[PDB]
Amino acid sequence: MQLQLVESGGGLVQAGGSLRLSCAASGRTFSSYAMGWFRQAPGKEREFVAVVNWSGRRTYYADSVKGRFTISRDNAKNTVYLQMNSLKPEDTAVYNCAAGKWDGSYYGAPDYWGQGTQVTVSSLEHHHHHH
Repeated sequence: MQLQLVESGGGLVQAGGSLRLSCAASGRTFSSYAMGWFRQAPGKEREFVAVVNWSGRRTYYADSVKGRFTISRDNAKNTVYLQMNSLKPEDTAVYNCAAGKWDGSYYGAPDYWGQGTQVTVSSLEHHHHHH
């Protein structure tokens, strides 16, 4: 059998806003795996955004999204969540949940990967203030 990841909770929100993401995990026991959120859309491949172990014992964050992103997961209810806070206009991308063996090598080739959840962050900070 395979590990089925179903991404959801994707939507549009303004720059400086926040959005909660979801991921329904089925197939293989994700409690035997570590899963990470990767993204792509503006000239991008699946880039390291965040990674979490099933326990929540280890959380890893990329400098682009660090301090303002957080991962969570209910192992009993088999559902993962991604708390996006203070979304910069650059974060407009489809986020794919990708699980398997985490090693150390930064060559981003996962064992399992999902469909992808399209999130948008409304650009233009707008504040001219004064000239």
